[PDB]
Amino acid sequence: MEAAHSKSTEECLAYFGVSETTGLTPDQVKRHLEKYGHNELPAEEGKSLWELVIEQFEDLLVRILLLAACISFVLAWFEEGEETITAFVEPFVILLILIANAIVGVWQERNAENAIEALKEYEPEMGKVYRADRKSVQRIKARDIVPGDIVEVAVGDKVPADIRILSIKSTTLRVDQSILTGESVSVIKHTEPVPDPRAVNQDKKNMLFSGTNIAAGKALGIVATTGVSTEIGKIRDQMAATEQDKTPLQQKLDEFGEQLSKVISLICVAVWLINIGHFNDPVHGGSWIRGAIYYFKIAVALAVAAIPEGLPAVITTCLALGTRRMAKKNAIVRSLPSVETLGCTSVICSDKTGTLTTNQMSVCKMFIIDKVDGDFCSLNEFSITGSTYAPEGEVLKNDKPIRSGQFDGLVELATICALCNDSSLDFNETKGVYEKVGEATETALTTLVEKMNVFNTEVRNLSKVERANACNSVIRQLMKKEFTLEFSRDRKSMSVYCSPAKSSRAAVGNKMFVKGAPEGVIDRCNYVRVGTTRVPMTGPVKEKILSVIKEWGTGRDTLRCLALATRDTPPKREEMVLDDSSRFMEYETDLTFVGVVGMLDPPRKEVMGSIQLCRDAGIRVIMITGDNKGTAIAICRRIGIFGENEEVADRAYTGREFDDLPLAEQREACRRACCFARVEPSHKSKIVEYLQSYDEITAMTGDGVNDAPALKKAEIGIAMGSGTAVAKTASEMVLADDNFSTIVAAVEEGRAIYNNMKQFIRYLISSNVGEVVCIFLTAALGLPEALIPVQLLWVNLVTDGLPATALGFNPPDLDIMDRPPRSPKEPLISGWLFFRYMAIGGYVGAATVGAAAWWFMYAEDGPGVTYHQLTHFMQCTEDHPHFEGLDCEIFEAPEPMTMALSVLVTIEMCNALNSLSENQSLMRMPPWVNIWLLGSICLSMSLHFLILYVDPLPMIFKLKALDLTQWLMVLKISLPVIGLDEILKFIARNYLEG
Amino acid sequence: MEAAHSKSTEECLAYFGVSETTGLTPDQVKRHLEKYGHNELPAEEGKSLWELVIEQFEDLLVRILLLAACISFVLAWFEEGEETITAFVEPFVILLILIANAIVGVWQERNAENAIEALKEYEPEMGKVYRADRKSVQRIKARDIVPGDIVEVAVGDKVPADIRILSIKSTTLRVDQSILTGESVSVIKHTEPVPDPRAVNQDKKNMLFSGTNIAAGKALGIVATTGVSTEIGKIRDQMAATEQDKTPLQQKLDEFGEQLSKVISLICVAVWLINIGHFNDPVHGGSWIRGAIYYFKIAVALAVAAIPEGLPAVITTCLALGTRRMAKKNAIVRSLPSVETLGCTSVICSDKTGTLTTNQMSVCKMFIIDKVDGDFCSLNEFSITGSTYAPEGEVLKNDKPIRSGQFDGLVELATICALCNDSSLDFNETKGVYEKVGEATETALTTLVEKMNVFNTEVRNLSKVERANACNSVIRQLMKKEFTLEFSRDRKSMSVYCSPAKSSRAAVGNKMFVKGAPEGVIDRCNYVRVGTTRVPMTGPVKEKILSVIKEWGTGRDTLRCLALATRDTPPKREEMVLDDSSRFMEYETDLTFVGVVGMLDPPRKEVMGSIQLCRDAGIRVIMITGDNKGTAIAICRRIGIFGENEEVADRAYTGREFDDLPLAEQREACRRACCFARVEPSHKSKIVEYLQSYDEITAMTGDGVNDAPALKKAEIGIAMGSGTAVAKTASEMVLADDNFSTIVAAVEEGRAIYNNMKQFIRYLISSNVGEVVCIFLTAALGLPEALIPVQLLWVNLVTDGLPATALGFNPPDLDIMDRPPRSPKEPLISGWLFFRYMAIGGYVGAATVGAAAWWFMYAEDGPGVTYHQLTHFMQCTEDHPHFEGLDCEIFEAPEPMTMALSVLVTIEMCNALNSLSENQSLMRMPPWVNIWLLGSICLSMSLHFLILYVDPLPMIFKLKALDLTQWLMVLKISLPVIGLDEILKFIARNYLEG
Ligand SMILES: [Ca+2]
Ligand SMILES: [Ca+2]
Ligand SMILES: [Ca+2]
Ligand SMILES: [Ca+2]
Ligand code: NA
Ligand code: NA
Repeated sequence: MEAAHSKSTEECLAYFGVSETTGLTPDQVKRHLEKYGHNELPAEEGKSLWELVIEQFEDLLVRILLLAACISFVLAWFEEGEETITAFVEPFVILLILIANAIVGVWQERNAENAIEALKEYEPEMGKVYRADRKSVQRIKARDIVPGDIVEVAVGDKVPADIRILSIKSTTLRVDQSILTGESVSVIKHTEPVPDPRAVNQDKKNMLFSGTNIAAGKALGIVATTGVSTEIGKIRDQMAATEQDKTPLQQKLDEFGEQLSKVISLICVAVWLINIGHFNDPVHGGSWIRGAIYYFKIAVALAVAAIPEGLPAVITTCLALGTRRMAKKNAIVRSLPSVETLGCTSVICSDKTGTLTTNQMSVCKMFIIDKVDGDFCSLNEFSITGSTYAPEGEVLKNDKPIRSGQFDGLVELATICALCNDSSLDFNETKGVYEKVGEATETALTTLVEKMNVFNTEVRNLSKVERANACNSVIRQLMKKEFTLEFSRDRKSMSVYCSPAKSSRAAVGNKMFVKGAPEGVIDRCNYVRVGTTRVPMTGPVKEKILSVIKEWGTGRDTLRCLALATRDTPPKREEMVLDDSSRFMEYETDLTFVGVVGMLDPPRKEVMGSIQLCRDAGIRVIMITGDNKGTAIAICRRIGIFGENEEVADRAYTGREFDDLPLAEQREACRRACCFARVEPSHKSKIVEYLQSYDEITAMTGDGVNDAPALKKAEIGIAMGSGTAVAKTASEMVLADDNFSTIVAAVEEGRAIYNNMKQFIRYLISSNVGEVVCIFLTAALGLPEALIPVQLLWVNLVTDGLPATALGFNPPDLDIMDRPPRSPKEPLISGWLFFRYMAIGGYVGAATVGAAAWWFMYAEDGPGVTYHQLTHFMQCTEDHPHFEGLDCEIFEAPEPMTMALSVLVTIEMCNALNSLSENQSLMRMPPWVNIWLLGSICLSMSLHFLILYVDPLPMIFKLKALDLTQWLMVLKISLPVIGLDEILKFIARNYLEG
Repeated sequence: MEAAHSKSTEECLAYFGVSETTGLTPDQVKRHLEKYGHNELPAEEGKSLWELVIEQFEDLLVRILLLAACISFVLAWFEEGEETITAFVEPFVILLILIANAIVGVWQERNAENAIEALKEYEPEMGKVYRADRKSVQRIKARDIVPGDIVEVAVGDKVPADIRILSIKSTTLRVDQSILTGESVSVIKHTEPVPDPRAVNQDKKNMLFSGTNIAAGKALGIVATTGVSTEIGKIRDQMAATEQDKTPLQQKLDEFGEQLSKVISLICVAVWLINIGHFNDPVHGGSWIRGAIYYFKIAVALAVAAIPEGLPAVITTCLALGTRRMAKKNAIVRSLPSVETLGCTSVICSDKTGTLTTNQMSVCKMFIIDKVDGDFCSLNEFSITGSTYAPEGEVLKNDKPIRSGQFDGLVELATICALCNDSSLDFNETKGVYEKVGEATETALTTLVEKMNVFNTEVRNLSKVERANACNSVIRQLMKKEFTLEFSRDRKSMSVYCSPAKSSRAAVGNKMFVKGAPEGVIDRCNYVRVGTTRVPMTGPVKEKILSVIKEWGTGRDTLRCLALATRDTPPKREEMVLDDSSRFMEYETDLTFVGVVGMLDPPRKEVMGSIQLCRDAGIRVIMITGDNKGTAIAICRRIGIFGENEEVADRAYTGREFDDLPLAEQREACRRACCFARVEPSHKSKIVEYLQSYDEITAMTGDGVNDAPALKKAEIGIAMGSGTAVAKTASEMVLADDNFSTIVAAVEEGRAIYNNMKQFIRYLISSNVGEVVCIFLTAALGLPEALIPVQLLWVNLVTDGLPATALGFNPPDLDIMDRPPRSPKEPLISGWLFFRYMAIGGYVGAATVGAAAWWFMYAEDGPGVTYHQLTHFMQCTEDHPHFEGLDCEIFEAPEPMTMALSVLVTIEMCNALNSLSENQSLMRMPPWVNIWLLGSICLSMSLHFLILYVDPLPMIFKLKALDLTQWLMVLKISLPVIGLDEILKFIARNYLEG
């Protein structure tokens, strides 16, 4: 259904044979999902610069190599000597091991795409539509919204698909189409036919357009077009394929991959040029062409092993999987590139109400006069858990929960905080939260009595709809409120003339319960209560209570202390004036003290951790608050941003003081601020700009229309769930919680994937470094080349493949969020790490030929033992009076080859353990942190073992099984990759950081 | 232990710490078997001329082909188009299907060597040696006789290993060393030290030498040397490796294999030259080098399939396995080449006593006067089964067995043939046969009474040692022999004065039982017996009995008729002269008739079949007999060599009449003779020579010393078991039975393997013929080449491999021994068969592209249907207004390729059924004759099916699964290989033979 604008509210609906007040059937939803695809853009090709120069380069290596194996193969049939078996075997295995690589490489890749599919269950839904399944509007992915369904559209919403305006439901229907038509003034629409078919978006003021914003109103409609069929999609088609927007890492990796097109080809082509003096040896029949083919294999097969492969897909597995865990704890990050920015964001300019604080008012502590003797008193405090109007909370004592019932005062305390309350609690069947029924400061008195559950009403098996008011609606049936003296500036307090419920007696148990502010009330409290008795309010006692009330408003808490009181013997109502607020000061004097609570707007759950944890990781946090300069600061000292005692009157800000200062002060002050109180709605952008002009990376949260401007500008703009969709469009991350903490749970994750990437390669590079110098070293001095092409391929399958895959399945390093951030322009390899790269290589390659040389040279319980010169070994037949009871041929045997190639594989395995944590010890991050690695190891052990102790199998790779006595030398020479690397950690972690 | 001649009977034995009267231990027998190998020559290399030019030629084809697949493979990475999958797959499969050939080829070969091992259980043993296991001499293979054991050595024996003469056991010890030292006079040895170490065989007249003959005597000794350590072995070392003695077939096969180095390379190199106009087509990207590589694969991969492979080992499996069955029924043929001569031997100059006849005398029929009325009589005959002195025989009546007891006459008949008998039967515990105890003509009277078992003694559970004389030793206790009138020329008869055993009465039951020749006795028979009574011997009755006696000596039987008689009332012994032979004619007159038997020297078991069966197969048989001219002929008319009535007095021979005739008569007469009576011991050679000068192939049997000269000269000299080892050396086949029949059971087998060889290839050639023209035909006319290299390899694995293997596991054709012999110079392929070769090919190749062409052309229930021109198909894009609703690309689809290649495989399978019998119909030799073929078929069906209906698998070979409707067309086009070939049989079998 195209251009449904030419068509009115009847000819439209009937197109898909469907009535607005019903929608489309599930079978139909299928067909349109099948015939029009999804409501999204096409799949862009992720062909990297590494994929061209490295991945496929290998895919040439493996083939020309093989080609060569069939060159020499073919000439074998023309050899006059002995009909061989092992040479004949080679090309078979050549092919049969390279296929094993494909059993690995493609499998890693499939898990990659499986992981991306996994994410497709968390991708944020912002599209309310009417369907046939439910008799009510349903949530659904924007892409998944087929063209035909009655898309619902409200204040601030983002229109996912091209909707023909069917029925206008608000009084007006305007649409901010600044994204396309272009104007910061929205436009009035209507629901009628636009007869002329050829026109511009402007003149179609009877339809929503996919990607436009809702400035105001609410309507309904029908989807004309989706995906590429979209109007903006036809414009966005230009930006789709033709582009050049690689991220910084995506420029490193490949400048890091293309430099290896130099290294690899260079070194290995040189591994040919170095063996020029071995192109007419008798091992190759003294043939000047049959040799050069073989030393074509040595270089190339060493290359294959040298080339790190599987990276493109591994970072997919890593990145994606990390975005899964980000998504799981409500860090909703769409664009995967957003992690690379998410992980270096060193600043978090976030919001307060709903993000740093729960909004929901909550009573902290509250106390009763515990003992009164000698005009002196001890107080009885009771902290309440939780922070919400949901009664999900429990009273305390010294951080030890106890039943308020055990204290008679609290049983009066709640009676005042349940009766003396012109407000209530409610549960929401549609939403599922507890929302206040009145004013929050008074809602907190509903909250509290419920939590305490003084008289212990049975609520464990009582309904949500009864729980929100379980205790209160019991307290209410024990007493009566006869008339309320409303809260009065005069006395900074309220009161209620109560009385015993279900009564027969007239003036026998009426209790004028007061409530409100400290002094105002305490100045009218002449008696003190203890348990169920009374005693004259004393000097030092008064001063104890009021000093402790001074305490909470003094301390970092800053709990709004609210005194509560009782008049014992109330006066006659007939006598009492009922209609003049100023009479109440005579009607509220001479009270009996009961208690004084401390209540506040608490912080959001697990922020108090997510505030210190980030300061450690080199993150500069800022609140964008609405409270006044003073009171905003009190909230930022309540949490942790400011400390109890630490002068900061240079750092707090309000709009007055912000537009005053000269441009530079507005910049200079901004690189050192924490709190933006009463901040005008345009300030947010100017801040960002300034913060950015300090190379600092922003993390703005948002919600109401006028946040997009900042969010779009910042690097990771965030949005609120209850915040509109205009903002979830302009953002990079959507806090599906609203919380500051969930942003942290995101930066901390997005960082983790960065540390796993820097290891997955650290293993490959360092390990494969040694492998090539493992031919240089021996070829330099004269030592034998204790390898053959297949053995060089063997090292590639064993080491580069599966343990590599397990390095991308790693937990978080201990020091995930203590270390400073990466400034995005800092390269992929650092000097000390670059040494650490070649250092680790230096050794794992030196151990390899070592183990081979140890056999010929200083052998234990073995044949030969020639500790003297092994360099000019090719002159052994020239001068034979040097050896002592051993043939010159001995060095062509598979015994040393076994050892070294066994040490080559053995040592790179524990090199992954090293690579488990970039900086934390094997004691600190043991091998069992990663079970997926400890599996990868044993596997290859089975495999590598398997090709030693299966008759024909070793014969294939030219090896020999080893006695117990010999597999011990493997440990003494392989373990040192632990001690070696572990020493590296000690230098970086202590001297280079910390 | 070398040169044990320098050492006497003490210093010798002690060498191996062993005492002559004990020998060597089983553990020692191990060690010497291990340290000195076997007592035989080395293993000669069977490297054929086909192995050089065909087997290994293929082993080059498969490699340069593969090489090519990695040439084009490598350039794929440099192709600008689309990243393919199926081309990338190819080289993998290339290697992976050629390996499948090796799963076949080598497996056929292993069964080959397993079969040869199987024969090593039947190889004839001629070496009696003293060992520790048994306290007596043991039989053992000559090769298996280690050096050390006390080798026993008798009259005529062949000394297997170098024996030091320890203890001379005969009165003299001579040794015929004509084979080495050289002299037809043997040499006296002794048992003492030959002090001078350097000397010639002659001067060591104290030792046996391996390969020399025993002229006379018997001794014992100790083995100095074995195998190459032998003296003749050191001389035979010259004849071992360096030689040139290929058999006629072995010259055909390879002149037949090297001609295919022309055919194969030629045709297939031409299959490249014909596609020169396809080296710049868009299918190959218009590239002038990328194409030529592919049409290198078409030719070569067609070659591979063309080359018949597995033949060298199959003929091993066939030949060997046939030699197994030859060995099983006692045709002991050593040299495997001896079959190739065994199968064309069209003459069988064999022996009589022990070979054509059982030697053992045997009574045929025998009769009683059944009725006597009116001077006339009817006779009651009783044929006896078997032919041996072993009582393994049963009486008959009209070829219906009945108990002689039911006839009273026979109960007297045996009484005369048990009592009147100066001879007996015996069993041999050491040998296990029944050997006579007296003269055979009289032994037959022991034999007979036992067989009859008249009075029915319980013998079913009586010992062998009691059975040989079970009845007789019962008859003997019913009567008494008082004195024997010995057999007398006078009366041509013997008699015994009997009497009732355990008697008290004197002249009351004495019975003078006579025995002997017809007339002599019957002329003294005045009474006749019937049942238990008497009646005067009559004229016509007498003449009935004597005419019937005239009958058996007249008929081809020629049974020595021997009349038996009884004197009822004997005269007084006191009166009777006891000491004058001439008195017995008065003492034997007036007898009572009882019966007259017919007895003879019967033929050997299953000769009467093996005489007619061979005359059919074009075999000219001759007896070398000792009987006189007349009586020798009677034996050769008794069997079948001569017919009842057929004048042959021109064809029978005796030595008198043989050395008389002039050389040419001795030649001219010899190409037409059957019986050589009283033949001087040198005649045998002169015969051979003459028979050979008629291009005829001899099959001389032998036994006594002076047979080797003939046997060595003849083509398949044979030997007797009981015949000495001098003869088992000079022979080519050893009759482990002695029988003429077992020679037949050998020629008939040795022939069978010849017919199986001529089919195993008939399948390959004919089938693979069509395959190559299957590219010529279509390339000639312009049709598409409905194949690709892998498909050409597929045909080679499916068809050439396993069904081929099953063609060598075939039963005997109905017409195994009716058809004439192959004269050894007649080639491997005959004109009509050569047509039949290309005829069958002509069609099985024409069916293949047919089925492909039927798809494009005249299709049923299929897409396309272009019955018009398909030749200039490459001009379809040039001129596109010709097609009707189909793309020009349609012809590159896998649909026709599937069909044809499916017909290519389908039709060659039933081509093996054809090949089951060279000339006998599917009705005559149904497919279920060979279960090993009917297995081979289903297998490949599973395989071929499997690569159509397994998603990726067909995609690999570029094929498509077929609907039921389509696998029906396969039958209608494949079955005709039956009807086609079956018509060939009808022409050859009837018009060209029969
Ligand atoms: Ca690699
Ligand atoms: Ca590696
Ligand atoms: Ca073949
Ligand atoms: Ca074939
Ligand atoms: Na942004
Ligand atoms: Na011979």
